[PDB]
Amino acid sequence: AKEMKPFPQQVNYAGVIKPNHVTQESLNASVRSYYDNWKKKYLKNDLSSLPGGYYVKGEITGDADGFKPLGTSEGQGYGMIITVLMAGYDSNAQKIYDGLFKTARTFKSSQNPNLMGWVVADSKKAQGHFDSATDGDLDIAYSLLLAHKQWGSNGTVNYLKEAQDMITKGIKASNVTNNNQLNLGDWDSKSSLDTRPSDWMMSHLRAFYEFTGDKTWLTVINNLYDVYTQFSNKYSPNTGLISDFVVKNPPQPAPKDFLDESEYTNAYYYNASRVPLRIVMDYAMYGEKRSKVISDKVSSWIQNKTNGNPSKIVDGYQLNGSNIGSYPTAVFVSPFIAASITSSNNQKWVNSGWDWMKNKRERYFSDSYNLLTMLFITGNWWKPVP
Repeated sequence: AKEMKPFPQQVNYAGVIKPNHVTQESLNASVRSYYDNWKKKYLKNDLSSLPGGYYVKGEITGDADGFKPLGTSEGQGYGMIITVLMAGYDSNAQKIYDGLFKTARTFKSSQNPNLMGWVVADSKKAQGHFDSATDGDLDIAYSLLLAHKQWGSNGTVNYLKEAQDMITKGIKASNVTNNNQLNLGDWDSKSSLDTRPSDWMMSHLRAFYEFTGDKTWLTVINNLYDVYTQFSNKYSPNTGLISDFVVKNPPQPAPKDFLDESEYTNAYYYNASRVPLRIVMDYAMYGEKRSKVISDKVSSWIQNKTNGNPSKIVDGYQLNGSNIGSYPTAVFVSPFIAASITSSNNQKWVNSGWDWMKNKRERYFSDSYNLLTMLFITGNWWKPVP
């Protein structure tokens, strides 16, 4: 109710193309439909330890210090952005969003209280028990800026103030490093050189700058672009890809089994699969030329690699382009499609990719990121401006 940016905003960002063999109404309809399916399967509000609290059902993870993980802050972030964007279509959007925010603040980090602990577990003891994960807080904080522009901050929750506190007292204080990179979480060092590229949400950082006036975010953006290029020119000169995790300076791929996540932490794997969308959005929304450069390189490589067939994309690649994965999943495919929207000569590829993703349902991770990608490439992810 009282949406100032009701769905569908269907914006047309300069220099970018959208799938064009279907109408905008068809694009919007595909998104509405995907959302209803996503919401029904993943949006939850059954926490005995937190009535009125919402979260996004993640995959059956391992033992989280004895607790049973139901979701993560990263899922919380995806859900919160999705929810605010669908406001206008989903009449219960603000109620759901405030419920997601309730969970995010109740399950605050055990280190920096202005951030969210990365695990959602149905227990009072788990509330304020876990430390943070940088990407979760980045999406959550960003969602608060969207909420502010969507409903204003005069109601029950002061979206803008909450955003500013989270951005400055949380993310900047604990995650922005001394050499202006982004560390892995509030448990990580202020001088840490360990970083996760999928955390380089350039377009999010632009908004942070615009809503706080803190130039710190601009210097972080510029440094990260420098780091990306320095990294790629040496380790991915023919693909433009980046690894799940990056370490040291000059930046280099993290070793295998980094943080015990997987043996491919040194390559373009599940964490990195999200990077193409995070980067391209900066060019689309703010016209950053460095974003278009990085996007076109990756886009052209993947197109040639699959001979223009998105169904040939696999879930994982070595930095030199050699296959690691074996099948097409949305978290990998969709971002590759989004990274292709800055060049009009990729229209057919964008059309084929859209057809592949629009109704692709599989699991929490791919589905959630696919919806975010779909929202963006259809012009329904508008940008918050003061």
